[PDB]
Parts: sequence; structure tokens; C-alpha cells
Amino acid sequence: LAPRQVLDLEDLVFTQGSHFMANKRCQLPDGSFRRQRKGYEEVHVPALKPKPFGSEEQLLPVEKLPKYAQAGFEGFKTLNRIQSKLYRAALETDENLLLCAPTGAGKTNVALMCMLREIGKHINMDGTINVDDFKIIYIAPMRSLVQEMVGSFGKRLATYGITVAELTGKEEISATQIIVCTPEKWDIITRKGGERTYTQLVRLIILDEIHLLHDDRGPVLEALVARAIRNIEMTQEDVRLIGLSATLPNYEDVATFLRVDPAKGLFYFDNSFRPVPLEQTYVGITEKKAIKRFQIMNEIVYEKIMEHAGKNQVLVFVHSRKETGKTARAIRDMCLEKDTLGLFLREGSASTEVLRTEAEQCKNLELKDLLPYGFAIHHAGMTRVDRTLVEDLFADKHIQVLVSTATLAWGVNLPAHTVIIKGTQVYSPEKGRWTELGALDILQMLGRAGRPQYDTKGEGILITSHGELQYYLSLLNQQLPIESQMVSKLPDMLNAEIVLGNVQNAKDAVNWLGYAYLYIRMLRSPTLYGISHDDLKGDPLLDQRRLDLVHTAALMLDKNNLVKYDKKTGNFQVTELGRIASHYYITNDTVQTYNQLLKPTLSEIELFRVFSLSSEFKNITVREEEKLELQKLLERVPIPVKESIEEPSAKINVLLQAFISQLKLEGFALMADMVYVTQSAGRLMRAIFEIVLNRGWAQLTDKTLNLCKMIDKRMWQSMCPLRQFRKLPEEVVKKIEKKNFPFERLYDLNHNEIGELIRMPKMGKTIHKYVHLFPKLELSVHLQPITRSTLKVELTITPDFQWDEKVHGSSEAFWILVEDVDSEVILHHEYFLLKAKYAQDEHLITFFVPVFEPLPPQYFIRVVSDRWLSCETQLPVSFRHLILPEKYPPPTELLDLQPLPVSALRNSAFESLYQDKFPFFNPIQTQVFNTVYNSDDNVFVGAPTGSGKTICAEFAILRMLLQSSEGRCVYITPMEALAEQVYMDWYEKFQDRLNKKVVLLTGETSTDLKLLGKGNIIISTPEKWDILSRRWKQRKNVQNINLFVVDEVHLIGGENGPVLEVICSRMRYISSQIERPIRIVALSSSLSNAKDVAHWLGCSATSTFNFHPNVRPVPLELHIQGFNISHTQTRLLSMAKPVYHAITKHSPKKPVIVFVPSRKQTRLTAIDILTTCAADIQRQRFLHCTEKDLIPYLEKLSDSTLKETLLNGVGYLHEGLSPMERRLVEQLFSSGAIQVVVASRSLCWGMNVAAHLVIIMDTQYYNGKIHAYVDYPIYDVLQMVGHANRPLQDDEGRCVIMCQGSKKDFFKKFLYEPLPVESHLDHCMHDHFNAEIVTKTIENKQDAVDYLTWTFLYRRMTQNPNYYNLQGISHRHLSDHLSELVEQTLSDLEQSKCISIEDEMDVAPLNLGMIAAYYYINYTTIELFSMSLNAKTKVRGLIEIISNAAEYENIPIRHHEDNLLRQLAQKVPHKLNNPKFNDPHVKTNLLLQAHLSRMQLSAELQSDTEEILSKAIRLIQACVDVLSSNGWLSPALAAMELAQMVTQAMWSKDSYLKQLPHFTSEHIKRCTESVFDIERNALLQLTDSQIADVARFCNRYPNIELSYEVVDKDSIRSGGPVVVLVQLEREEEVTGPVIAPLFPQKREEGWWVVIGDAKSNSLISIKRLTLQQKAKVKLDFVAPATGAHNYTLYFMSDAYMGCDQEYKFS
Ligand SMILES: O=C1Nc2cc(=O)n(Cc3ccccc3)cc2CN1c1cccc(OCc2ccccc2)c1
Repeated sequence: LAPRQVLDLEDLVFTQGSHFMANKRCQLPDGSFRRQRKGYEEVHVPALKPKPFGSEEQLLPVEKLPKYAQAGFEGFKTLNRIQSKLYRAALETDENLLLCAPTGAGKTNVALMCMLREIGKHINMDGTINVDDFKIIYIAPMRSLVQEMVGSFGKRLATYGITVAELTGKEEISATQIIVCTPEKWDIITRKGGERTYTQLVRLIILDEIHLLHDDRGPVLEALVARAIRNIEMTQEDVRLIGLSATLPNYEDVATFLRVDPAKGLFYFDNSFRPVPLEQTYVGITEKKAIKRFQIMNEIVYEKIMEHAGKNQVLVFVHSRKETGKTARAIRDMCLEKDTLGLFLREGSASTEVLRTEAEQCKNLELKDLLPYGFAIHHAGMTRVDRTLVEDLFADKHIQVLVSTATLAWGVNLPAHTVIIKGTQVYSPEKGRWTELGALDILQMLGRAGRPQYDTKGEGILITSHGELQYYLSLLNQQLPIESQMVSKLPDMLNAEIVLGNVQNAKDAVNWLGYAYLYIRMLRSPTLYGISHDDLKGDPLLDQRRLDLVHTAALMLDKNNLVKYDKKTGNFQVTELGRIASHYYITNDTVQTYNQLLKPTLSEIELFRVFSLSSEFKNITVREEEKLELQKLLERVPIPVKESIEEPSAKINVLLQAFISQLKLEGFALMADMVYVTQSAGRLMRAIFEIVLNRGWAQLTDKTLNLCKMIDKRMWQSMCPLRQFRKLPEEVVKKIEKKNFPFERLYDLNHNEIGELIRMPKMGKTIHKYVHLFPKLELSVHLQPITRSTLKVELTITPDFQWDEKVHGSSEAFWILVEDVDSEVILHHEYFLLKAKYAQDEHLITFFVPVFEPLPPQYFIRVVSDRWLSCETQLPVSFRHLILPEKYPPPTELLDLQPLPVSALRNSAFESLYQDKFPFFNPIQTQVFNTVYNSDDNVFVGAPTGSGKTICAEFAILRMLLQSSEGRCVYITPMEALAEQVYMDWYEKFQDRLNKKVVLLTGETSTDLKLLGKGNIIISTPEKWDILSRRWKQRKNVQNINLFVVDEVHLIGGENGPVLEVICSRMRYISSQIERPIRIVALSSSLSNAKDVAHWLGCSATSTFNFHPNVRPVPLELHIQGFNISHTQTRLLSMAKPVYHAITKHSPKKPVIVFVPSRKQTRLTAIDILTTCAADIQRQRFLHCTEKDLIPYLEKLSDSTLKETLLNGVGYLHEGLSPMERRLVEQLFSSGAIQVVVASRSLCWGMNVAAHLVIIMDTQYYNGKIHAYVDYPIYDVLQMVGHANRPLQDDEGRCVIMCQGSKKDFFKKFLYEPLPVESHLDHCMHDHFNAEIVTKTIENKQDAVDYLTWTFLYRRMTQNPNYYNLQGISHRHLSDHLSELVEQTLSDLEQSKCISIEDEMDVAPLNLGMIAAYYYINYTTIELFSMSLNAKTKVRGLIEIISNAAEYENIPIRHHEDNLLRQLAQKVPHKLNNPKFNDPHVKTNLLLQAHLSRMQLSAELQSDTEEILSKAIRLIQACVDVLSSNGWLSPALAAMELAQMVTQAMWSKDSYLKQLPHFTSEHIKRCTESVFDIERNALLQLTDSQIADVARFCNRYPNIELSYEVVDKDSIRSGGPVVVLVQLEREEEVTGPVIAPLFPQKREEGWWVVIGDAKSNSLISIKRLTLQQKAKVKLDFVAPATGAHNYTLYFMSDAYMGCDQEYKFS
């Protein structure tokens, strides 16, 4: 709150812009002499004599400059004078430079030296250069110069393998190192907020012709540099700035502006450094006289040209493309007439080069007229090849007199000897007037006088008007001061910075102005900028003036609603109009106009008028002279121009229409105006489109999008779409149009019929081709009801057309529009990008759409091309048969009970777990307390995450221990992480203090059964408890449990939810058989339908407590921030600053958790938060302890970056970190030492920590399998929001959710409101049905139908039938659908040979079904095994086969991982045949080969390898079973060897010594071979700790002896049973489990005793066991005849290599 004054900006602004002079006088050098010709005044400024070298100045040969930089300098012997003074500064220092030189001084090679300096850092090994490690930006003021420089730098840097490209005219430019472009282009790019995607890699910025600061375009430069500098401060990344300027006053302020050290990087060269000394002639015209003004100019021109009439070149600059033809024509038109003036400057009156200029005449246009006589023309466009030919022919210095336009001076380098500029008057469309030419143009033009290698002295002449034009004299003689035009453009600039989020308020804006050139200029010339010496003395830093300017601009932006700004706080709030305004580069008055006139019902007439009213056009007016032509155009343009007579408005309208109709024009001012309106047209219309699209106005969205496309394609909607193909003849198309036939119908005609219909058969084939090149999409929909208000839509987009790289490029963009029945409203919309490589792949787009209870017949889904005209597909979505679900019952009302005390629990040993922490239970806990603690009946508690639902389950547990001391309780959590957290908490709370037994179920079965036996409290995930309790008939400990607790039961609606549902239903089923109730306690998030889950689990209406999300003990303040960006990387980057703003606004001093999509995003967001904080001049602001205190803990960290961020008070959490590291970060965060932690989404279940503020960065994650982004499960988000809960510390929790705009409303709905859930079990049926058939719970079809009655599914099917695709809620429909389900499931199971179906009723388990059910493996997996396995299968084939298991289907493919898997593919022993690298099976294969080969990989691949190796064993054992069941010897035992070598990480053929720890590839050389051989270990390297590991290895590794007998050798014979008895004994007590350090989940040894014939390759008998101490093994098999043959007895492990044994017998 500081005093603010409203300024009048029009008072402070410089009106003349570039034409403005701070100059009082102008001092003329040496000979000033004036010659008065009475028709004009002539002022001569002579050339400066060439300066002799100074004492230290010398030329610097290319050999002297650095080795790596010599390339690109071929063609240049040594450096230029200027460049020689600059070479050390450019190449050998990183200092910011400002180079002031005469125009044409060759400042270019200096910039190239700066570039080469940047390149020199990247030298690398023998990679030659690093293309992707850096980017360089070259900003040039003119487009022509941009292309010239792209060419030059391209040629010069070609040897370094570097791409130079032009950005000004859409992504893909990401592959380009040097981006050349205009200030406004780069400003537009860096405004986007995803700017960082471009600028993160930028190490260098070169501002060319920076004196443009004085020009009206200058503020753009100021904004650019300000933005970049603040970015140097904010990112801490150093970015070098090189300014290049003409020699003019104030340049030192430019150096300051650019952060240049005046004693280091500032270089100024006066006019004596001009490469060709210039004799200057300044002509000016006395009076305004009529039309003889022009004849005066031409008379001047003639007299001054003729002084050169032998070898000399003259270049004349004129202001119109017509004036080129008129002036070159005019001297030949004038002159000659008098004694053939200057005739034959064609050298020899014969044919020297005359034959060459007369031979090129066979060119076109007016070129042919002037060319035989040394003459030519250069003007803007309309020539082609001819412009080039004028250039090359003028270049060999034959064309003598060349008349041109400034575009030549800017576009290509061809200096002449003499340069004449005519009149200095140019038409300005934006001013709508005729004004005096821009300073930059004059400089670059006159800069062409004299030829560097061909001229000792140059000459130039500037003809102009007399008055107040001493200005030019000021300009060329280095006296014209550079000022700041910033005051003019201040509101649009300020708005841009507000939209980027760089200024959040007035103070930030003042500080922002501090970086502007305006600031310095105001400081050093205060009177000029309208500041009193008094004001300046009292306020040297100009706080008052900056604050006042900011105040005025803010009021302007606030008026037009680009920004909400309150004068009290001074804070800025971005609006959408401002956001679009900054993005689409529109002035604030125009956005306000649009805001006024835009409405859904706006007609097209009205639209064109609104476009005409854009303030970009405010100075355009209708001249008398153009009226007639306008009239003609209006008669020819299609859209009615409403009641506007010839106003500026109507003129603009018709000019745009005329541009679309491609009508040719004559009037030149009119042509200029049209170009001006059409350049802006696309942007303005795209802006309008964005406005109405995001307001959801369907008609106007349609109109506006079409208008964008029409301006782009220069055609009306009415015409034929084929026009959009540019290589097609236009009269063919007009013939097609003349036929009043639909374009669509052309799809169904063969090319014969095509050529036939058009009576032009010759084109018939080609047309056909293009017809099928036209983008076309097929649309398929799948509709699932969610709530009465909400529907789920799966939209399948199928491309139908041929892709062409020429036509479609790399991609094609579409808008998915979901509109209501009237097509007046867009209910949902999103951007869909079809990539070329991924075309022909099917695209599944999922979203939700709102509906309203008086349901319409249908909605409409239109997919419309973003570019192509008349490209669309519309699909009706029919509601006729739609059955909305039942509305949700009210939540259980939360009563305010007295906050029941801990003493209400009556036990002391119980109360001691609580009283220390809290005096009382919360309202939810007290309300449910009586029910849960006192009764035994089943109970459901719904409540938001963080309501403390946990200790209700704990009430129940305490009661179970109260009733029976030996009682057994099983607790299930969907997530393993949660399971371990609960395990820690309750191990302390029960096993330690209350001294009960607390166990945690693991992967392995046997040890788990044991844990089930001893445990009082048993913690498990659904899968473990599933593979356990499947055998429940046979396992008593499963049958008897007093208490069953399920937490987060709403996860039944998520992935893996079917298993939760199955085990819960099985527990209910079990409960009814023993008529001893198994109590069931279910905890959940607020459910829209509690009632269904309650009926399912046996909860009474009173024992069911389901609470609304607003009763959450810590009240939630939820804020949802939409971002409209369709490209995720860009969105994240645009989210970076809003995150920091969220921290500092909502939780400045209190803890903050920030969830981000991926591992890498954790580090990046942490670093952004860090550096931004520090750039607020507040560092450690997030560190609430002293750095000194942290050092002792941080000494234990391996990770460097984690140390640095923790040191700044910000930690982060991802899976790559060690448990120690994670625990460290969590402990520090909980303690309050660090205020901020940034965790990946995968850890949201695995974090025990809480915050005051939770920020969710984006909502989506990348799926590499489908090549698309997918939404966070609503469950993960619920969890994340729950992590901001702090009942003790905070009076409120706070959450800020950041997301793509299309998702925004979704989170406003299902966060605030309770969550509807459904059962996906019906798609998971097969494994469970197979399982229950094996255990004989299901013996027939009726048993399956009955089994289904225990599921949540059964309940939901009548509540939301259409979700499960039931067409009715009648009991008939239910029975029918269920029967259909069991029939299909059982059928699929029979076809897979898992089960056998008998008598159409009964079912029985088969072998494969038993195998799958036993090892807990998907049935398709073992089916696949049975199909792909044969007698000749070996190890490699086995790996390929096991890699294809369905268990590995969910192995993730991450972003940009295809390259890494491609690299891994060549590094592995078994090359894979035609692999797809987004295929998870290919990945698991490669990773298996990697694990075997001891390849260490990236962290991600390592975690993946872990998840694979997890399920590897059961898969392999399944292969063993299957192989033996088919009677194959060789493939078996190979499977076993594979099990071994998977456990111990070794290959087929390999050292057995590789199993011992602390062995490398170097050691084996001296080992020349068995753990059995281990005479002094002194053979090689030993450490006593390493000695401990090896000695520990050998006392475990099996030492086993085996006896065998064929019982009664002789009494067995012909046909009868044979029993081979084997006896196993080991000479050591087994200690510890298997040790396989490289195996993630340590397994226990098991052994196969196999009997088989090695000749016929038959496995006659097999058995698997665990040894214990010693073991008896009975192998029984049937005998062949003539009883005596040769057999083999194998003894194999699943773990170790080398323990394998063979015994031959008979
Ligand atoms: O962002 C999203 N994430 C999700 C996560 C998730 O788990 N599910 C499954 C699920 C959801 C709730 C309960 C249980 C299971 C679904 C989504 C869908 N979703 C989304 C995406 C695009 C658009 C959209 O508009 C919705 C909308 C718009 C306007 C008015 C009303 C609604 C929504």
C-alpha cells in the first residue's frame, strides 16, 4: 500500500516513434560545404580518411584463433579489423557484449565467433559435436535478413553438423540449434508459458540491429531482454547476450540494459571503421510544389548518376514495387531525349557483356526491356527466378543501374558504389497515413554504398523534404539518440508478464520495469521522460514513477478485463481474455471489443464486422481515390456487409473477404492495407475462436474455426475441398464445382466415373488419388452411465485414408466436440493429435459428459479438423435405451456428540496407546465408537482419507483381543506400501506394548502359512490372502478368524479391485458355513452408494456409517486450477511457476507436499521451487533449521542433488532413492526442518507424512504402450488430497489441483461429492472360476451362478445395469445376464483346456487348470505355455516363452524409453526377431537377458527387473510341470537349469564360481573351477569381510548325498509297476535362506528328483520337494516289456548351479 498517481500516458509518450529526435543540434564533420541549386539544398559530408593502425592493433590470422574454430572460416584468410579487436572477447570470454560498428562493418563474424565459442564447450570425445545439448537464438529485425542469415550461417557452420532454421512465418523446430527470427516472433514464442520447452536449452542470445530500441518496435526488444535476464536470475543458468548496434548516442545505456561491463564487453567504432569510406550527399527539397517535386527528384538522380558512366554501379531505392519499374523506366523515358544523355554506359558500344545482358533477356516481364542496356529491377515478389537473375547478373557487375526496394538492402548482400534514396516517404497502414521512413531502413540502405573489395571510396545521396528532416543528418553521422518507446506499449507488455506469472502484483511490476531500457533512460534523461529534478532528487530509484506507470497500465488492463486489479492490495489476477490476448498477441482494446460484441447467436455477417472493429485497424481510413475499387470488390464478395456505408469498418471487412476470394487488386494503398489486414487476420480469428471455444458456444465455435481455416486456405466453405491440394489444376476444380454434385459422393466413384462426370477423363485418376488423400475419420462410441448427472464415454477414433508425408506432414490435429441435442452448447471438448507413425493404430479417448434428468434423445460428437476445410465427422449418441442408475441415498448424518474421551475406552493397557497423543476421539470416531468397540456385528465406515478411519478398525481389534486372547485377525490393504506402514504402526502398538503377535504376509506360500498360524494380527494384500484362502476348505487357520478388516474397500472399483471383491465375498461365504460369524469391518472413502457395499458385507443400516466429504475432521479448502494446454510437457512447464505461487500464497510458512507425474519431475520441480525461492531474495526460506545442523545427517547421503536441495529446505521422493534416503527425507519433513517435499505419484500410497498444503502437479501419466497420456485414478487423487491433513497442527487442510482444462469440472464434482464405485470383476472371472473349480467350490453351472450372488457385482448390476451392459433391472434380466456370464467364462476355460465340461451342467478341473490355480497364474499364460512348448524346446526358447506371460503385460513402457530398449537389444546375447519396443514382453525379454548377463542398467529398468523377477519363479515352475506332463526330458531340466541361473544371475554356459560373492570377470583367469574345490586361499584377493561373505556362501550351498535302489531289481518285469527309491541326506544343518543378492525376493531351496531316458528323450517320472534335513523320495512308474533297459536319475535344484547330479541305472 504505497501512494499511487494516475498518469496520462499520451502525455509521456514519444509520438514520432523512430522519427523522434532528442537532438537539439547536429554538428557536421570537417567539410560541411553547402551548394544551393535554388530547386533544392545540397549538404555534403565527405568520406573519412582511412585510419592508420594503432600501436597495439594488428590483424589476427585464422591459424591463431583456436583449433576447433578454424572450420567455417574457409574463404577467410584472417580476421577483419573490427573482428580482430573483438576476437578475444568473443571467443575467449563469456562476457555479454555490445558491438557498435558502422553499418556493413562486418559485425557478423563477431556473432559467429560468439556462436563458435558456445559450440567449443561441446567438443566431446569423437562424437565431433553435441547437437542436442544447446540452442542458439539469433534475433534479427527484418524477415528478409532472417532468411539471408539462415543461409549464411548454414553454409558457414555446415562443417560442424549444425542445423540453422527460420522460426517465423510450429514445433518440430526442436531439432534446430540456431533459431533465427524476429523480435516479435521470439516474444510470441516465449510468452506461451511452455516457453521453457524452447528456452531451457538456450545458452546464447544475439540481438542484431539492437538500435531498433528507438523504433516503435523497440518495446518488444525491451520485453525480450527483461524476460531473459529475469530468467537468468531465476534459473541460475548463465545465458550470454550479444548486442549488435549502429553507432548512435545513449549506446552505453544499451550496454547497461544488456548487463555489459563497459571495461570488458563494450566496443564502439566511429565512422572511420566503415569498410568503404563514404562520401555523403544530403539533398532536400524547398517547397511542396505540386507534381514537379518528382521531376525535381528525377533531375537530381540523372545528374548524379552520370558522373558514373564507365565502370561504376548505381543502386536506387524507391518506396513502392511499382516505383521500381517507374524510376528505371523513367530515366530511359526522361534523359536520352536531350542529346542521348549518358547513352551506352554499356561499356563498349559493341558486344562485350552486352551479349550477356542481351542473352539473359529471354527472361520475362519488364526485365526483358531494360536488360540489353545494363539495367535491372528488384522489388517485392511477383518476379521469381528473375529476382535471382538480377542479383547474379548485377553481382558479376555487368548490370550497371539497378533500381530496387529496401527489401533488397535487407535481403541479400550486394553493395553498390553509389546509392541514391528517393523521397523518404512511405505509406504506413497501421498509421493509415503517409509518414517518414524508419531509421533502420535508412541505415541498412545507405549501408550499401561502396563495395568492400571493389571500391576505395563509396558514395550515397539521400533526397528528402526539408522541414525537421535534419534528423537524417543526425542519424547517419552518429548523432541520433536511442530512446525507450516502452511507455507507448506498456499495458500489453505488463499483461504479457502477468500471464506468464512473472509479475503477480504492482510491486512485482515495478521491479519488472527496473529491467527495462525505459528505466535507465528515465534515470539518465529525466526531463526528457517528464520527471522533475525535484522528484528525481527525492526518489533516485524512481519508485514513485515506476509505481505510477504500473498503476495506470494496470487500470487500463483492468478496465478491459484482461486483469482483475484491486487498488487496495495492488494484486493482479489473470483472466482468460488477458491470457488469450498475450498468447495471440492482441492489444487490450481489441479483447475488450471482442468481449462486448461476442455472443453465441452472432451471425457470420456480424462476425466479419467484429473482426473489422479490432483496434489493430483503428487508424485505417477510406480514401476517396479507392472508393470505386472498394465498390467493385463489395459486389464481388459473398458475405453481406451490413448497414455500414463506406466506413473504415466496411473497407476492412471487404478487404478480408477479397483476400479470401483471391480477387486481384489494382490500387496500391489498397493493396498495402489488404496485406496489413490479412497478416493479422489469422491470429485475431484464432483468438476469437479460443474465446468462444472455451465458453462452449457451438455455433460460434464452428463459424470461427471455419473462418480461421478459410483465411489459412484462402477459400470459402462453399467451394470444393480439393482446392486445399495446391498441386491440382484450378479449372479442373472449377469444372467439378460447376457440377452441382456432393464432394462426399466422389468416394464411391471409380476414377473412370470421375473423369466421366467431369468430361475430363484425363484427370480422372489423379483426382481419385487426392480424394483418398483427404483426411477422414470413423467414430465408434461405448457409453457407460456413471451417475444420473454423468455418463462415461469411450470414443474410438479410426483413421480411414491414405497418409502422405507431403500432404499431411508428421501429424494431423482434430477437435473432439461433445455437444447437446441442439448443437448450441459444447458440453465437453478436447484436442486430439493423430501422429503419422501411430496412424492405423486405434485410438481410445475416454471422458465423462454431464446430463440433465429431462433426458434428450441424443448428444452429438463431432470430430473436426483443426486445419482442413470441410473435414468433419459427426456421430449421434443415442439416449433412447439409456437407463440412468439409482440416485444415491443420503449420507449418514454426523451428530455432534460430546467429544468422547479416551477414558471411555475402559482398559489401562489400551488407554496407554492413546492418552499421550490425544485427549479425545474425533466426531466420526466417537459416533462409530459404541458400534465398533461394543458390538460384534459387521460395520462399514465411509469417510474422507485422513479422517482417522484407522483407529475404528483399531477399536474393533482391541475388542477382539478383549474377548479372546488367542483371537486371530486378518487385515487387508489393496496396496503393499500401506500394508507395511500399518505393519510398523501396529507392530509397535500391539506386538510391542500390548505384546500380541503382529505378522506381515509375504510372497512365498509356506512361510506365509506359518505366519497365518502364529499371528494374532495378520497384515496382507489381496493377492497373498487370495492364494492363501483359495485352499480354505483344506486350511483351518483361514476358516477360523474372529475378525476380518478391509481398508480402502472403495479400491474395489479400481485396478486389481476384482481380487479385493473376490476375497471379501469368499470371507462372507465362509462365514455362513460355520455358523460362527466372522466379523467384518470395512473402511472406505465417502461412497455415493454405501448401501450396496453394506448389503454385500452384511452391515445393517445403523451399523453403516457413511459420511459426506465436508464432515472431514480437518476442513478442506480445495482449489482447482485449469490449464488449457494439450501437450503435457508444455503443461507441466507452464505449471512450474503456478506451483511456487501456490506455496507462497496458501502455505507460506507451513509444510507442503507436491505430487508430480514422474521420478524425474520430482527433481525438476524441487529445483524450480529452490531457484525461484532464491530468486525472491529469500533462500532457505523453506529451511526452518540451520544448514549447520543438517550436515551430520546429510553425510549419510549418496545423492548429491538431494543434498543440495535438502540444504535449501526442499526434499523429494521417488523409487530410485534408497529406503534410508526416503526415511531421512520423511523424518526431516515431519520434524519441520524442511518445509517442502516433492514426491512422484507412485509414492502417494507409500508415504507416511502429512502437510498443510498438497499441490497436485498435473493429473495424467504417460502410457507408452498406447502412446498416450492417461488420467490419474480418482483413488490416487483421493489419497493425495488426504495427505493434507493435520488435525493437531492445522485448523484447515489446503489442496491445489493443477490439470488440463478438460478435466477441471470432473474434480470439482467427485472430490466435493461422494464417490460412485462399480465392480470390474465381470471381466476378471476366468482365473477365479478356474480356481474354485479346482478346489471344487464350483462343481457345475448352478454353483457358478450361486457363487456370483456373493459379489458386489451382483448388487451393482441392478443399480447401474447399463454399466455392466444389462438392458433391464428385472430379475429376469439379472438371471439371464448372469447365466450368459457363467456360460461364457466356463466356455473360455474349456477351450483353453483348463476345465472339462460334462452333461451341459457339470464341470471338472483338468491338468492345466490345476497348474494355473496352484501357482496362481493366469490361464491364458499356461495355455500359451501348452501351445508354444514342444519336445525340442531349449533355454533360449524357454526365455522367449516365459517372457510372453500375461503377468508381464503390465510391465510399463515409459516416455522416450524405446530408444533405450533399442540400445539394449544390440547388447544382449540372444538377438530378438522383429521386436516391438513398446511391447512389454519384448522389454521383459531384454531385461531378463540383462539380468543374466549382469548388466547394470538405469534405475527404472532395475525396478522393472525387480517386478519381473518377482513372478519369474512360479512361471518357470509352471513350465516344468507342463513339460513333464507332456513327457519331455530335454526341455525339462533345462527349465530347471533356467530356474537356477535366474536365481543366481548366470548364463547357460558360464563359470560356476560366478555364484560366490565378490567375484569379477578378471578373477577367472587365475581360477584355472568349482565351489567343491574350495591349499591356502592365498591364491588371489581376500578381505576379511569378503572372506566372511564367501565362507557364509559355502556353508549354505548344498552338499548332498544320494542313495538309490530299484526295489527288487529282478522281481519287476513285463508290464508291471516299478518303484525307484531315492534317499537324500546332507552333511550339514541348514542355516539361512537361499542367498541370491541379485535376486530381489530371496527364495528357499527346492529340488527336483527326476527319472528319465536320455535316448528317447522321455521323462518317465518326476518329483519336487523341499529337503529339510534328510528326505525319502519314492518314484513310481509303469514298466515296458522284457524288463531291463537303461535309465538316468537326475537331481536338480531351482537355485544353485553345479549341485546337479546324474546316476545311470537299469
Ligand atoms: O479426469 C478424469 N479422470 C478419471 C479418473 C478415474 O478414476 N475415472 C474412473 C472413476 C471416476 C469416478 C469414480 C470412480 C472411477 C474417470 C476419470 C475421468 N476423468 C475425466 C476425463 C476427462 C473428462 C472428464 O469430464 C468429467 C466431467 C465433466 C463435466 C461434468 C461432469 C464430469 C473426466
